[PDB]
Amino acid sequence: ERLEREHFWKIINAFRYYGTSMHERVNRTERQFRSLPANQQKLLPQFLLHLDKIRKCIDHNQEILLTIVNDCIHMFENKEYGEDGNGKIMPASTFDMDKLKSTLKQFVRDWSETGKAERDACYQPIIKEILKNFPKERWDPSKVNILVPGAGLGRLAWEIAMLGYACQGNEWSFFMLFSSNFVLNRCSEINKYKLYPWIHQFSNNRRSADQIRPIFFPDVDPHSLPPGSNFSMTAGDFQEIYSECNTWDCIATCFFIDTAHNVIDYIDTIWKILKPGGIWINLGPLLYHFENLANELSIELSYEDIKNVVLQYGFKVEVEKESVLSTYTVNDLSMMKYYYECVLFVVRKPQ
Amino acid sequence: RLEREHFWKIINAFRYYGTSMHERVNRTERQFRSLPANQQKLLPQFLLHLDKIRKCIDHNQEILLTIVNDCIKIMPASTFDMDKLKSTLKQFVRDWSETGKAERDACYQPIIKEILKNFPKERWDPSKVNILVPGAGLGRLAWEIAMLGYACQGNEWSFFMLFSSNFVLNRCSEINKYKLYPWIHQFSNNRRSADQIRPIFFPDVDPHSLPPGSNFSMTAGDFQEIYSECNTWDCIATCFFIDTAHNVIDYIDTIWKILKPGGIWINLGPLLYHFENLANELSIELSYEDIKNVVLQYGFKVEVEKESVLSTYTVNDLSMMKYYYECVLFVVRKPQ
Ligand SMILES: C[S@@+](CC[C@H](N)C(=O)[O-])C[C@H]1O[C@@H](n2cnc3c(N)ncnc32)[C@H](O)[C@@H]1O
Ligand SMILES: C[S@@+](CC[C@H](N)C(=O)[O-])C[C@H]1O[C@@H](n2cnc3c(N)ncnc32)[C@H](O)[C@@H]1O
Ligand SMILES: [Ca+2]
Ligand SMILES: [Ca+2]
Repeated sequence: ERLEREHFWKIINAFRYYGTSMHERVNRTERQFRSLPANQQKLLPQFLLHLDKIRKCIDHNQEILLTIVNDCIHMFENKEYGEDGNGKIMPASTFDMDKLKSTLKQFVRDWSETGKAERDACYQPIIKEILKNFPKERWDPSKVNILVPGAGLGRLAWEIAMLGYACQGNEWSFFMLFSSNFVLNRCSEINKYKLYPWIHQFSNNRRSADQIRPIFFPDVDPHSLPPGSNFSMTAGDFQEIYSECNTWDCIATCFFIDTAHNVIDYIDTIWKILKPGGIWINLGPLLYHFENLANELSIELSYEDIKNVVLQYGFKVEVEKESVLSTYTVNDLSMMKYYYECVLFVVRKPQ
Repeated sequence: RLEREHFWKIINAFRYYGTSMHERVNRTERQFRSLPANQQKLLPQFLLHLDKIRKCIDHNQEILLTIVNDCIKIMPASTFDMDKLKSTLKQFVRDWSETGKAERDACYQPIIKEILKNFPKERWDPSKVNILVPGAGLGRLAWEIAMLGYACQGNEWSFFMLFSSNFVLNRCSEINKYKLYPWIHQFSNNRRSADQIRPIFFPDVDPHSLPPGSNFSMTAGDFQEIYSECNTWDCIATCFFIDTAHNVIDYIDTIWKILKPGGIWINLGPLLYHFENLANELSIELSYEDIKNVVLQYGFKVEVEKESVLSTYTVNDLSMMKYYYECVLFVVRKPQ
């Protein structure tokens, strides 16, 4: 696990490098603008001032990321990771800078009022299926064990625990784990924090102000879980952490199964660790994460093939809805938006 | 000259399509065969389906070869050029297939309606109205404009597009004679395995059905270099085009220059700046608000402005993931 230590400080270092990276991007824009003919520059007399506002938004974002860094460096479970790693002050990769940008957007989806419409489209259908299958009239929710793999910043798992179910989120990415630890443990005052999740988008802006607008978080107090709640989060590969068979009443995957190198392996795990009679609720598209990465296994299945594999495992299909429309960390003011026609299904492991 | 080097570079890319795509399928096949036998047995049609993909690749390569030959050793083309090739196949859906009609109706019909409103027969002899369509892609919009009787010229920079528009516009008459498989490179977000290999047919109309006395033409080259004669055009119609500029202010300058006094510029599209993420390329990314302020300072008069014109671009209607654009539509007039 010396390589996990190496990976830990690599991610810490990426968090610390955000401002350097983004300030370079803005300096390229200023350089290019300053090389235009003077008369064209005079057509845009607020352009340089707007770059200054972007730079302030960058500094603010960097301040949020250093707060997360400060939080996770001083966590007891992270003492096994060491002093400061190498004596390396190293630049971070662009691949990690892209993950940082996505992580900032994830705050919108999971912990901002701005993301409520997205959560209503993705999380509420899952929560409703849970209420349908484990209704309060017949089930003590505190004895129903629900696992949420790839929980991201944890809002879905948290919402399930708010209803009283014994809910565990699981997440492999340090970007998400550092950030959700910060939100779930430290952000105990509604909308106290702010970030600028769209400053990286220079294209498709209707108004220049849209790029620098803030989002506030958290929209709920994460510590309003009532007494008797049972909420937890685990760190690691879903496929390695969960080895006990016949354990879970429910597994809820939301925009997750297409993260697999091999989705058949996910299906195999979910079958093994569900209790007889347990259910797997899935909602999401099929954007295979490793498809366009060299030296990475990626088995890309159509939804039709996924359902055929699920049926051959012995699962029984109880709910299937195609074309469940949603966005994912959408920028509502952008002139370009991605939409997903997700499939929702509920399948049961036979008793 | 180095333009003939660039020419043969694109010819070679057309000829490398099958090689590049068969290698992609090889990686999927190798990875599937790497799986444990018990997992491969769950999917007894998987390898046969790759074989259908390979047939569709071969059929696409035949089409590309008739395009290249009806335009007149194989070296590895760049990943950058194969992506442009894949996009060109998709462009056939948008411009010359019935599949693309809903897209054309959302993007092309608003432009044509503004042309009809601004050059009505009660005022204009249409055959003397000169309309320019920069970045005409495969030519459908410019062709529709010429079908109304106006003197319309399309202009296109990309050899991928020019080779293909030449094939469609000059060697196609029989409706739906040809088919392509524009979706075979999409392995993600498929509802049904059959959706990846489904065909589209083109052309949905006969391009040689232009009326008598028509005036339709296409030029090859950089819009900003080819059009130097001032005060020439009655109308310039830009559709998903102005975000292709290194510096959109230069496009605005050219449009101002070559419009006649009283002529109009019709624009519809988003602002996805082509060079934003390309290393060592100039890219001035303006908000729409800033583009409007440049247009106002040039002296254009704003006659029409609609934001949030909703459209897709070479959408795969069966895909589980789709891109939507909230386009701006405007019509501005160079004062008389
Ligand atoms: C597209 S995000 C979805 C996040 C969240 N479920 C939501 O809908 O907002 C998928 C998440 O799964 C995580 N992930 C991918 N593979 C994983 C694995 N093998 N084990 C645990 N988490 C994984 C990624 O880090 C990412 O946070
Ligand atoms: C996004 S496509 C739009 C095609 C077509 N107008 C449509 O709406 O379907 C933009 C087109 O402009 C072309 N283009 C980019 N820069 C150009 C230039 N400077 N001169 C001429 N064409 C250009 C590209 O090759 C491409 O075909
Ligand atoms: Ca300054
Ligand atoms: Ca509190």
